[PDB]
Amino acid sequence: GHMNNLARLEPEVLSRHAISSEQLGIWYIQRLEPTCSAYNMVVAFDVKVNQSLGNKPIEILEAVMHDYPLLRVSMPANDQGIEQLIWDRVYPNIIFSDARHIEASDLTQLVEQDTKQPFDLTQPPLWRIHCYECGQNHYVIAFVIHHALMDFWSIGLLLRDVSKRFGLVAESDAVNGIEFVQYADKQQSSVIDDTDESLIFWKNALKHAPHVHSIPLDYPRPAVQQHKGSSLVFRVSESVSSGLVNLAKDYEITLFGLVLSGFYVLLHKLSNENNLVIATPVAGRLERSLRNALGQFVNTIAIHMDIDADQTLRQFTQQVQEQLRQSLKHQKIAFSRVVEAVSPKRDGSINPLAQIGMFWERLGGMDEFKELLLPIQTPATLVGQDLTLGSFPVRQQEGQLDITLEMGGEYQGELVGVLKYNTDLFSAQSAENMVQLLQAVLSEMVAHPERKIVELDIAPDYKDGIQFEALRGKATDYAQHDLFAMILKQIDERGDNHALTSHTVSYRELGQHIAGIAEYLRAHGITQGDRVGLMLDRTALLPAAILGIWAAGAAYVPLDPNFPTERLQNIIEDAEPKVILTQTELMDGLNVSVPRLDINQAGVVALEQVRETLAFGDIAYVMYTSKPKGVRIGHPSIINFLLSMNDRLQVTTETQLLAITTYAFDISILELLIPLMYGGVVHVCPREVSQDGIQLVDYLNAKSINVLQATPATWKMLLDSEWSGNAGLTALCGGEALDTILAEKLLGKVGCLWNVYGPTETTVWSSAARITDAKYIDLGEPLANTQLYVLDEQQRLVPPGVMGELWIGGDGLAVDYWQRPELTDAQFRTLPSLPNAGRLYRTGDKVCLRTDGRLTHHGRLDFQVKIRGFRIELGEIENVLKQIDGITDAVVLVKTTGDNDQKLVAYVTGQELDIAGLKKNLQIHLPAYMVPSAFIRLDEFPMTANKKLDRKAFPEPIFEQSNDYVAPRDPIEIELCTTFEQILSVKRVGIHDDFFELGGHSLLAVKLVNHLKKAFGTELSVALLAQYSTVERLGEIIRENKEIKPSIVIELRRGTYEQPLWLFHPIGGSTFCYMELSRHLNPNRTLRAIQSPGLIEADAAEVAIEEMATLYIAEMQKMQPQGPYFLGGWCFGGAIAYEISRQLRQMGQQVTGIVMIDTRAPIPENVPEDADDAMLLSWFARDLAAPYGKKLTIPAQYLRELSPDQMFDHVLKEAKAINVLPLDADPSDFRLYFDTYLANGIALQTYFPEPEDFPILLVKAKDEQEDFGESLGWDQLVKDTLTQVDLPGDHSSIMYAENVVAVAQTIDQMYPIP
Ligand SMILES: CCCCCCCCCCCCCC(=O)OC[C@H](COP(=O)([O-])O)OC(=O)CCCCCCCCCCCCC
Ligand SMILES: Nc1ncnc2c1ncn2[C@@H]1O[C@H](COP(=O)(O)O)[C@@H](O)[C@H]1O
Ligand SMILES: [Mg+2]
Ligand code: NI
Repeated sequence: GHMNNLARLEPEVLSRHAISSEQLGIWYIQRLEPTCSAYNMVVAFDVKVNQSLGNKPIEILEAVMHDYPLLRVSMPANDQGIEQLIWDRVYPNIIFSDARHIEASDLTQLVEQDTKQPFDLTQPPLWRIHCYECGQNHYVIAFVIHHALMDFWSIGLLLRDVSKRFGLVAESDAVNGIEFVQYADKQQSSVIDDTDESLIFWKNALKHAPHVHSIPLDYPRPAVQQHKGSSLVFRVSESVSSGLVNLAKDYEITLFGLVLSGFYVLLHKLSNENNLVIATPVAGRLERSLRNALGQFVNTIAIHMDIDADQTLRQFTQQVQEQLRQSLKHQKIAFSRVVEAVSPKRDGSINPLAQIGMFWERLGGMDEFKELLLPIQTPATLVGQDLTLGSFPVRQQEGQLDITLEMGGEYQGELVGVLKYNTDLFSAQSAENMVQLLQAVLSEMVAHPERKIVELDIAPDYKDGIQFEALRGKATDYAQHDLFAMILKQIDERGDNHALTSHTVSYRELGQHIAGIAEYLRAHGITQGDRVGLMLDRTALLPAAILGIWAAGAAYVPLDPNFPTERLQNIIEDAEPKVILTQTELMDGLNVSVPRLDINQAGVVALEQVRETLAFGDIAYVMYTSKPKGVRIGHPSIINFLLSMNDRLQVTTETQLLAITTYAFDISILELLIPLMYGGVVHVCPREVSQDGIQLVDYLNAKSINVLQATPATWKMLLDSEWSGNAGLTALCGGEALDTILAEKLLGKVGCLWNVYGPTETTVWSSAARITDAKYIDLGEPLANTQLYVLDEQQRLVPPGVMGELWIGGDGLAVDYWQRPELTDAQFRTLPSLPNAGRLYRTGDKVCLRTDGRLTHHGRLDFQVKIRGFRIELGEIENVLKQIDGITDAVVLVKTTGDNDQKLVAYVTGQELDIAGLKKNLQIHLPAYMVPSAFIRLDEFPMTANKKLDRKAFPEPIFEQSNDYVAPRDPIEIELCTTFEQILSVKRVGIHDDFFELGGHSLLAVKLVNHLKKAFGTELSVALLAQYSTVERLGEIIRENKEIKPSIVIELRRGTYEQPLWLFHPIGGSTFCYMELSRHLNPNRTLRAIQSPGLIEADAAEVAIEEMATLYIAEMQKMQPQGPYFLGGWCFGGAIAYEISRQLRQMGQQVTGIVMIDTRAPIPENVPEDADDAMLLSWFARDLAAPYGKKLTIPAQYLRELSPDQMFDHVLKEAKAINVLPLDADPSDFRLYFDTYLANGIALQTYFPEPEDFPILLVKAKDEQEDFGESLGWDQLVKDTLTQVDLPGDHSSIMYAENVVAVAQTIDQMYPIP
């Protein structure tokens, strides 16, 4: 053993101190997430020794521990505060392991693993040393200090002092290792009132600062931050580094000033937000008396820049330097204090106020060590007589924020930096991107110093004219091919084989039907260029009609008969068709001034006889979409589309496609034609079957389909039926976003799955993704002769990792919007930015260009996904809901409320649901900012005629503004409430009020938790309180826990006066009736109330009052062993007080007085009427709810009709339904209440004390209708010493807020305290 001669001894505390406010925040984070290593400071060395080193290391270590008290510090959390304890002695935590067998690559990983082991800041030491034997006289030494204990400036002082001790440097400055606790103490004897001019500065600085930054993430953000992260080391070139130095001097700014400005500009371009908040450390060592002190002095300041893209870099950089200069005036105010004052919404998913940092450190005086402290390895050594030090870089302090930029170092003319990134949010490829973008910003800054921020472009020199070569589609001549010729060829070749299946039509028969329809049309006025309305049912004539209309030279305009007549009529108005091809039934359905042809009258004609006359025209169809927008599509688009689709689907003679989509939706083009291009079979699915889950499942298992295309809706319908899947099926899902849940479900049921995307204006689909893993969904890669561009609002190309608007170019563009040329000219453009792109369609889709060539969809621009600044990943919320058992489908929308405020609304459908528990579920899987403010259940989500979700149709939500007040309903909620009220100084806390929203803040939480694990006697944590911030939610957690029984004593108020007032429970056993009283009593008096054991442990309620009283007096005396006692109670509690007084005086104790609030004297006359079990249960139900001002009337006669077990269930169900029992109350819990009621009843019936003269304040409820005498009987027990006051109220309401104030004040006037 390497510590054989150090020896372990028993440490004792020398002195207690405060923690500085600079330590409080880091301490709290460590206590909030115990496995956090993000504040493990590491400095490590390659150490070669000589024989002469000897035992000097232990000798020196022991000397250093003696010299600097700070190293023997612990930070335990105690009563009403966190403490800094200096121990006389600490056993050093030195770990020595054999690494002689470990390759150098692995050794680094190992040291990084080892140093991340988390500290408990309450068990010393808060530092440790890791040694590795690498070879003989060859070691790696890693020193690890928790940042709560000291800062890097301190590390420097130690490094230099300890180096001198080992004889590595000649000189060392004096180090002070005791000043910090003094500094801590003098600090926490000071206020920082909310009037402090610096505190006001930060509130103003940060008031309008966003909740969370809008950089797009790679992953979905965890509900609770786990501080996992990684680091990327990079260097800025000598050219660009020198440039920066000079540019800074060519302005009036710090180098740091410059680079920070660079950083903001980067985040501006990355997130496209103009409000940005970056956090920077400050040394916090202005007082020179501190410049040699070991300690944690570093404060964080949150700089909040407003970016004006119109600013020149020069103007803007200076604007930063200035604000930075102002902010440094107010660095004295701790970040924890700023967070307290600003009071942002607490959210366990992010750091408050700021999630991006920039550290700039150079640290002078460390001249010999400068290269030994870089993030990169250097040949630099320190040679001493006994040993040599060498560079050993290890990744350290990862996970603090979302992103932290760490800079200040320089090496061989190059600025050295470390990009730190949270690995739960960002991929490594994204980090590299960020570094590359950062590099680009600094270059373009020294290049073009006078340029306007907006005109500055970070994005890669896309020399090819494309952002990635993926986003450009394979070049062919598909758009030149003849579609008609292919189908004609198949008609010759395939012969009498099947073609359509509705009454099966052969290819030969199909040719006849095309001829016959085309000829019929020709005969009745139709020519090339005309437009034919097409109003048909899903028969075998449908595809024949399309091809017939085409062969006649005409274009068809879909008029689906299932669409609303006024919708059909609007299209017909706009499209102005020459005729409408329809069937016999439908001829005079529409009231339109447009001729109609019964397609059933078209004959069959031999194709041979009319082939010369058959040609396609230029236009294929006019398809309408969301005034009416008819998109005109030409045949070269369509043939380009179909051929490009065959490339993927590999359509063959044995292909068999179930066509289900309306021909009034362009994607039907694929389903109706592409088998006919290759000899396969189109199955025209009848509308009824496509809209009926089981009926569709049936037609699938039967007719042996191997290709199916549909929108998500149909797939969901299919899965919601008992569909066994089809492992040969090729599936296409398009038209709407494929969420990860459907994807993982589809994948397990289908052979091949395609996500397929495209607007109508670029011909069915433009791109397609072969989906293989649900966690990776995107818009795929382009079809042939198609190009995809992601542009900003300036129609410039975006940098990778940035969101923009998708634009599409290629052979797929529409001809135009039908007779809407202004619109066409606005939507179909060439762009100066893309001069080789040609004509482009502008989708109005929000698409993120990934660091990958991947396009991920984020849905439109007309749809608001912004709230309070930051933006919402609506799909991530939806994904969670769907995973909840019961929920079948969910849609989350952003909606506006009253004063231009936006809130999340979640719509759900499902078999059986409990809206109540939904919010609690989401709370523990999403960030706070992504939790919906409203849950609306629907039977079915509204669809479009296309079978997509019709978001515009979802009902507008109605928000509950304030949270409804609800009084605590059980002993746990009762204590929790009192505890909240007291700590927050809030007069009255409801069980749905949230700790932090009531004014709570992080240091208070620690107090609260400390108060609780005394009051409950178990280990509660600040994480629990963080995640469960309401009495209700927290009550649940505590309650579920079988290892925690409360005390029968509740402190309602700790006052200053010596003497407590003790209150005793009424018949029910609870102390709720005293809560409101306690709020109006003079707060200088301590109040304690006792509840029955019976409410906590089973069969524990006492049944004789005399025994009850003894038990309670013992409980009392543990807190108040002597003095004269002050007792009282409402109702039965008064009688308990009477008997307690009797026993107290038999013990020689004095009783100052008894408060009785409408107590009926314990005399025979006042005993209740005899009740059967039903009546007792009826009474209990009444008395249970009365304290809450609620009337719960359960007639004994109703109860007698039921069996006993049915009775208790009935009362329980009824009590819960008016909210006077917690929602999770088992029958077990209910028997606890009822049994206590029964016990106290029996006690009442057997208690009849002899007369006795105690000083009694009898407060009579002067409005109670039941008669018990002027004195409620007390004149028979107490003659001379009874003071009676009659006050407004009845026996119950006397204790209600309106009436109980006068009760409280009667007491305070009668039993005064200074
Ligand atoms: C957090 C502050 C604490 C300050 C403590 C002062 C430095 C004390 C370093 C103590 C390391 C103890 C390791 C040890 O006892 O092993 C002796 C080892 C040979 O062991 P063995 O194989 O004979 O059993 O032989 C060796 O491995 C010797 C290695 C010596 C390394 C000296 C490092 C000098 C640089 C100081 C930098 C301080 C930075 C904060
Ligand atoms: N696979 C897909 N993923 C996401 N959005 C899609 C997909 N396919 C189509 N869309 C959207 O659906 C729109 C159709 O236009 P509209 O009929 O006006 O809703 C397109 O412009 C796209 O925004
Ligand atoms: Mg569309
Ligand atoms: Ni050892």
